Amino acid sequence: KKMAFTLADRVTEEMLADKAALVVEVVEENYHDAPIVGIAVVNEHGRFFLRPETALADPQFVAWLGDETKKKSMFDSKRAAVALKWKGIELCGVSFDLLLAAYLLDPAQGVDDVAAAAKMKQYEAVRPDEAVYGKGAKRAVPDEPVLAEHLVRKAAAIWELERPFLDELRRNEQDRLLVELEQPLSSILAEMEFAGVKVDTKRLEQMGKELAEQLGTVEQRIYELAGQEFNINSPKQLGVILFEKLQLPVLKKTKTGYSTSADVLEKLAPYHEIVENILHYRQLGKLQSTYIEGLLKVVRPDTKKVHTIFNQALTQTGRLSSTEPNLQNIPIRLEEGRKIRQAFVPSESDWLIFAADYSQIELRVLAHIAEDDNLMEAFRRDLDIHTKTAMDIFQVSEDEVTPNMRRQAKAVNFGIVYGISDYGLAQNLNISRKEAAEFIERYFESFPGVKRYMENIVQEAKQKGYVTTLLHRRRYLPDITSRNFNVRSFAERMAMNTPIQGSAADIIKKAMIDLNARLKEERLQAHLLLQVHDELILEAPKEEMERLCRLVPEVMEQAVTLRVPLKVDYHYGSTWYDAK
DNA sequence: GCGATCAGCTTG
DNA sequence: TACGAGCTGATCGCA
Ligand SMILES: OC[C@H]1O[C@@](CO)(O[C@H]2O[C@H](CO)[C@@H](O)[C@H](O)[C@H]2O)[C@@H](O)[C@@H]1O
Ligand SMILES: OC[C@H]1O[C@@](CO)(O[C@H]2O[C@H](CO)[C@@H](O)[C@H](O)[C@H]2O)[C@@H](O)[C@@H]1O
Ligand SMILES: [Mg+2]
Repeated sequence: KKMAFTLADRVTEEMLADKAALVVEVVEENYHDAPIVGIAVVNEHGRFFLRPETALADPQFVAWLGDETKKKSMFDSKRAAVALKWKGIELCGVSFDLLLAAYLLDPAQGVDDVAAAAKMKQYEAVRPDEAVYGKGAKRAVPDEPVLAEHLVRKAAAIWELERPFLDELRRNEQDRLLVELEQPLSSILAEMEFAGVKVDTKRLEQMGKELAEQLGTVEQRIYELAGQEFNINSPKQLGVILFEKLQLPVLKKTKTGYSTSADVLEKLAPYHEIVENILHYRQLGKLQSTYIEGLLKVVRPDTKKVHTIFNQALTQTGRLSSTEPNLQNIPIRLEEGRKIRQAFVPSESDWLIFAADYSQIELRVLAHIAEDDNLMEAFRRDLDIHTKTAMDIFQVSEDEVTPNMRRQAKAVNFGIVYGISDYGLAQNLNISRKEAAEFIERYFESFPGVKRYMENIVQEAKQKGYVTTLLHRRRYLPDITSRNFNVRSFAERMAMNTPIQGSAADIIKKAMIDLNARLKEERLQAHLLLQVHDELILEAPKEEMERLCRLVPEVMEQAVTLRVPLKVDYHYGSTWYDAK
């Protein structure tokens, strides 16, 4: 049965009620400076469809959109908010976002459209977006009659589902998580994405030229050592050269042929000079393809800025993800790649980049949740946690901790946060499972509180069916009861890791909200540009640096109060590279 | 021809 | 290569 609605030619008072489900449709996946194809409003007076050119030109409608007292319920309000920002229109009063609500109730459902969220409450009177718009090269905006009914059905679904979703969130003790954390954060992310980050394209192009020369040199050296030319970027062709022509040892395979992963080549390095060259070729090749050419592809030709999109409703732990471009995986570990960051610069003259990061937030969160006396004391003394861990597991004094010992203790700490297992640690340190098991036993002997916590959280996941974070984020773990060892073990590691990674996510999200409130109170021009899991990157006038050096760390350290202190380091400079 | 999947890389 | 992510070149898919 078709859904009734008015296909209006002009905006009317009835369409501007103080509460409504609103749909501002942006079909392009990347909504930056993208078209709004249609608008639907459902309220107490009825259902309406409005053409964008008409509604967005209407003074009354624009005023309604920007009136905080006129409440709107939507799905993915950030998409609408940003598309509107590009048009110079402010969207205010969004009191409910169905996408974020669904995400909090169950991140595993992978809800990415209204139909998916609605199915959670047995509501199916709305079609999936893909069914209406198609996918890939066949994607397109349907004729008005089809488009209009779809937007109205989405608005109608949002109108009907708000109460049931809010009711379940309340039962889960997640009502504040949605209203005081995720929704306010959505507006902040919208501002960050819209602001964008300035790129020194001249610098990038120059780097690309130098890289091209180096790649050519290494490429030729590879063919010389191989005795022939081949596609180095072809794992299949490479495997033939390495394991057949050069007779290198086969220590691991894949599916179609031999394995040539970095971990494999690193071990084969001692056998032939060609290996080190292949690894170098791959390093430079990634910089060229992704961080030079790929980046330049998404830089806006007019402003020279990149506008990422932070997916706020994707990760299973509560973290954000970043795309087109992903600004959360810019090289930094190796100096040659780190130089890439010299291309990310302030957007205005005489401004600087300011970066603040939490020091060991995951292990500090673990100390707090596990209430481990030894771990808490370690952070209360602000000790080098990896050196401390080495001292404890190897039973030696600080002066007796060797570099190799610290390195292995650090690996143990990573394993503890990820969800420890002898195989995982053995694989990472290239040692036997038995040896790894001994390291783990020693760790738990020194941190009995952490041991109790890991045992208890797995038991809790089985009893309740899910685990939670500090601010009540939830993750269901049905595989925790599997009779298949591998499947169950993966779920157990998720039970151990999610409260840690997820609570750290909760904390920085709250820090972002608190920070923006302080920046506004102080009327600073400084603003957030990026978030990279445990760090915040801002840009501001050089004249604001001293104030930021005190303000940002304080706000981040005070976001929440734990049993141990939170510590934040910070740096600033002329480019992202220099904010070190 | 196209798009989906594999294998490699990058980050916290 | 453990936990959580995204991008790109090569290749198995077959319409
Ligand atoms: O707008 C972001 C929001 O949209 C979803 C779909 O509901 O993802 C779409 O947009 C992303 C950004 O362009 C794309 O990466 C993704 O492929 C596309 O489906 C949500 O996942 C996200 O929260
Ligand atoms: O030996 C107990 C020890 O094993 C773990 C897995 O490392 O859990 C196993 O034993 C539990 C019963 O004590 C089961 O509930 C669980 O399903 C099984 O994998 C640890 O959690 C536990 O400390
Ligand atoms: Mg850090």
